[PDB]
Amino acid sequence: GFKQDIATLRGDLRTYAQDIFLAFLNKFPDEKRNFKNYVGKSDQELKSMAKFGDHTEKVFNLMMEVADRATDCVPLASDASTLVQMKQHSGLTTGNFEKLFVALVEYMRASGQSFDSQSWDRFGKNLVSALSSAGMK
Ligand code: HEM
Repeated sequence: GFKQDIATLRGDLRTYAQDIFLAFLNKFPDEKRNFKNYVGKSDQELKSMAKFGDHTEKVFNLMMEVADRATDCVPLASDASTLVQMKQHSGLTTGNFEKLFVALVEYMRASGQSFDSQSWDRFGKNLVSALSSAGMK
Protein backbone atom coordinates (compact mmCIF):
# COMPACT_ATOMS: atom_id res chain seq x y z
CA GLY A 1 0.00 0.00 0.00
CA PHE A 2 0.87 3.68 0.30
CA LYS A 3 3.04 3.32 3.40
CA GLN A 4 5.09 0.49 1.86
CA ASP A 5 5.50 2.51 -1.34
CA ILE A 6 7.11 5.27 0.70
CA ALA A 7 9.59 2.68 1.99
CA THR A 8 10.19 1.32 -1.53
CA LEU A 9 10.89 4.76 -3.01
CA ARG A 10 13.12 5.69 -0.05
CA GLY A 11 15.15 2.49 -0.54
CA ASP A 12 16.39 3.68 -3.94
CA LEU A 13 15.45 7.33 -3.75
CA ARG A 14 18.05 8.94 -6.01
CA THR A 15 17.11 6.58 -8.85
CA TYR A 16 13.33 6.85 -8.39
CA ALA A 17 13.56 10.62 -7.92
CA GLN A 18 15.51 11.09 -11.14
CA ASP A 19 13.38 8.67 -13.14
CA ILE A 20 10.04 10.10 -11.99
CA PHE A 21 11.17 13.70 -12.49
CA LEU A 22 12.37 12.80 -16.00
CA ALA A 23 8.99 11.19 -16.66
CA PHE A 24 7.43 14.49 -15.59
CA LEU A 25 9.65 16.69 -17.78
CA ASN A 26 9.25 14.40 -20.78
CA LYS A 27 5.46 14.01 -20.51
CA PHE A 28 4.98 17.76 -19.96
CA PRO A 29 7.80 19.44 -21.90
CA ASP A 30 6.42 22.92 -21.26
CA GLU A 31 7.18 22.47 -17.56
CA LYS A 32 10.86 23.05 -18.38
CA ARG A 33 9.87 26.73 -18.40
CA ASN A 34 10.40 26.35 -14.64
CA PHE A 35 13.76 24.50 -14.94
CA LYS A 36 15.70 26.32 -17.67
CA ASN A 37 18.92 24.52 -16.70
CA TYR A 38 17.46 21.23 -17.98
CA VAL A 39 16.57 22.49 -21.48
CA GLY A 40 18.40 20.94 -24.42
CA LYS A 41 19.71 17.87 -22.59
CA SER A 42 19.04 14.14 -22.89
CA ASP A 43 18.08 12.04 -19.88
CA GLN A 44 21.60 10.63 -19.51
CA GLU A 45 23.03 14.14 -19.63
CA LEU A 46 20.66 15.28 -16.87
CA LYS A 47 21.51 12.22 -14.77
CA SER A 48 25.18 13.29 -14.83
CA MET A 49 24.42 16.86 -13.71
CA ALA A 50 25.10 17.54 -10.03
CA LYS A 51 22.35 20.16 -9.87
CA PHE A 52 19.81 17.72 -11.33
CA GLY A 53 20.60 14.94 -8.88
CA ASP A 54 20.61 17.29 -5.91
CA HIS A 55 17.35 18.99 -6.93
CA THR A 56 15.46 15.76 -7.54
CA GLU A 57 16.75 14.21 -4.32
CA LYS A 58 15.75 17.18 -2.19
CA VAL A 59 12.31 17.30 -3.84
CA PHE A 60 11.63 13.62 -3.25
CA ASN A 61 13.11 13.65 0.26
CA LEU A 62 10.50 16.25 1.14
CA MET A 63 7.71 14.62 -0.87
CA MET A 64 8.22 11.35 0.99
CA GLU A 65 8.11 13.17 4.34
CA VAL A 66 4.83 14.83 3.33
CA ALA A 67 3.45 11.46 2.24
CA ASP A 68 4.68 9.85 5.47
CA ARG A 69 3.00 12.52 7.63
CA ALA A 70 -0.34 12.17 5.81
CA THR A 71 -3.30 10.25 7.21
CA ASP A 72 -5.25 8.20 4.64
CA CYS A 73 -3.40 10.09 1.88
CA VAL A 74 -4.48 13.49 3.28
CA PRO A 75 -1.41 15.72 3.80
CA LEU A 76 -0.88 18.00 6.78
CA ALA A 77 -1.96 21.59 6.28
CA SER A 78 1.44 22.65 7.63
CA ASP A 79 3.17 20.76 4.81
CA ALA A 80 0.91 22.36 2.21
CA SER A 81 1.66 25.82 3.64
CA THR A 82 5.40 25.14 3.48
CA LEU A 83 5.13 24.14 -0.18
CA VAL A 84 3.12 27.26 -1.06
CA GLN A 85 5.33 29.69 0.87
CA MET A 86 8.72 28.40 -0.31
CA LYS A 87 10.36 31.19 -2.30
CA GLN A 88 11.28 28.64 -4.98
CA HIS A 89 7.56 27.98 -5.56
CA SER A 90 6.43 31.58 -6.04
CA GLY A 91 4.27 31.95 -9.12
CA LEU A 92 3.41 28.26 -9.39
CA THR A 93 -0.20 27.13 -9.71
CA THR A 94 -1.89 23.90 -8.67
CA GLY A 95 -1.82 22.60 -12.24
CA ASN A 96 1.95 22.27 -12.04
CA PHE A 97 1.57 19.91 -9.09
CA GLU A 98 -1.27 17.99 -10.75
CA LYS A 99 1.03 17.29 -13.70
CA LEU A 100 3.87 16.07 -11.47
CA PHE A 101 1.56 13.56 -9.81
CA VAL A 102 0.01 12.50 -13.12
CA ALA A 103 3.51 11.58 -14.27
CA LEU A 104 4.31 9.91 -10.94
CA VAL A 105 1.16 7.78 -11.10
CA GLU A 106 1.75 6.83 -14.74
CA TYR A 107 5.33 5.87 -13.90
CA MET A 108 4.05 3.61 -11.11
CA ARG A 109 1.43 1.98 -13.36
CA ALA A 110 4.05 1.28 -16.05
CA SER A 111 6.47 -0.10 -13.45
CA GLY A 112 6.72 -3.83 -12.91
CA GLN A 113 6.15 -3.29 -9.20
CA SER A 114 3.01 -3.41 -7.08
CA PHE A 115 2.85 0.28 -6.30
CA ASP A 116 -0.50 1.42 -4.90
CA SER A 117 -1.01 3.79 -7.81
CA GLN A 118 -4.58 4.68 -6.81
CA SER A 119 -3.38 5.95 -3.43
CA TRP A 120 -0.75 8.16 -5.04
CA ASP A 121 -3.40 9.56 -7.38
CA ARG A 122 -5.57 10.33 -4.36
CA PHE A 123 -2.63 11.81 -2.45
CA GLY A 124 -1.85 14.11 -5.36
CA LYS A 125 -5.46 15.28 -5.60
CA ASN A 126 -5.60 15.91 -1.85
CA LEU A 127 -2.27 17.77 -1.94
CA VAL A 128 -3.57 19.96 -4.77
CA SER A 129 -6.67 20.68 -2.67
CA ALA A 130 -4.54 21.56 0.35
CA LEU A 131 -2.25 23.80 -1.72
CA SER A 132 -5.30 25.67 -3.00
CA SER A 133 -6.63 26.02 0.56
CA ALA A 134 -3.22 27.39 1.56
CA GLY A 135 -3.47 30.08 -1.13
CA MET A 136 -1.89 28.68 -4.29
CA LYS A 137 -3.72 29.87 -7.40
C1 HEM B 1 5.12 17.77 -3.81
C2 HEM B 1 5.77 18.38 -4.81
C3 HEM B 1 7.06 19.21 -4.63
C4 HEM B 1 7.95 19.20 -3.63
C5 HEM B 1 7.97 18.28 -2.40
C6 HEM B 1 8.96 20.20 -3.94
C7 HEM B 1 10.06 20.49 -3.16
C8 HEM B 1 11.08 21.35 -3.51
C9 HEM B 1 12.33 21.52 -2.79
C10 HEM B 1 12.70 20.74 -1.51
C11 HEM B 1 13.06 22.44 -3.44
C12 HEM B 1 14.48 22.95 -3.06
C13 HEM B 1 15.50 22.23 -3.95
C14 HEM B 1 16.09 23.18 -4.98
O1 HEM B 1 16.00 24.42 -4.78
O2 HEM B 1 16.64 22.69 -6.01
C15 HEM B 1 12.30 22.88 -4.59
C16 HEM B 1 12.69 23.83 -5.51
C17 HEM B 1 12.00 24.17 -6.66
N1 HEM B 1 10.76 23.68 -7.03
FE1 HEM B 1 9.66 22.28 -6.07
N2 HEM B 1 8.62 20.82 -5.12
C18 HEM B 1 7.45 20.24 -5.57
C19 HEM B 1 6.77 20.56 -6.72
C20 HEM B 1 7.19 21.47 -7.65
C21 HEM B 1 6.56 21.70 -8.93
C22 HEM B 1 5.31 20.93 -9.42
C23 HEM B 1 7.25 22.66 -9.57
C24 HEM B 1 7.00 23.24 -10.98
C25 HEM B 1 6.34 22.54 -11.91
C26 HEM B 1 8.34 23.06 -8.71
C27 HEM B 1 9.28 24.03 -8.98
C28 HEM B 1 10.42 24.26 -8.25
C29 HEM B 1 11.49 25.14 -8.63
C30 HEM B 1 11.51 25.97 -9.92
C31 HEM B 1 12.43 25.09 -7.69
C32 HEM B 1 13.77 25.86 -7.71
C33 HEM B 1 14.74 24.97 -8.48
C34 HEM B 1 16.12 25.56 -8.57
O3 HEM B 1 16.25 26.80 -8.49
O4 HEM B 1 17.10 24.77 -8.71
N3 HEM B 1 8.27 22.32 -7.55
N4 HEM B 1 11.09 22.20 -4.61
